[PDB]
Amino acid sequence: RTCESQSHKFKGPCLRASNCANVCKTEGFHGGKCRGFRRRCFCTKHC
Repeated sequence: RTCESQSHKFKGPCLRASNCANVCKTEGFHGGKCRGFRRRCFCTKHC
C-alpha cells in the first residue's frame, strides 16, 4: 500500500512528476506525484 504526504519543500505548481519525486527524495520519501486541481506535489512511500 502507498501512502502520500504533501511535500514540505516543493514550491509552485507541480507540472512534471519526476521533479516532485526528486524533491521528495530530499525529504526522505521513495517517490512523488502531482495531484489535484491545485497541482500540489505529494511525496510517496510504503505504509
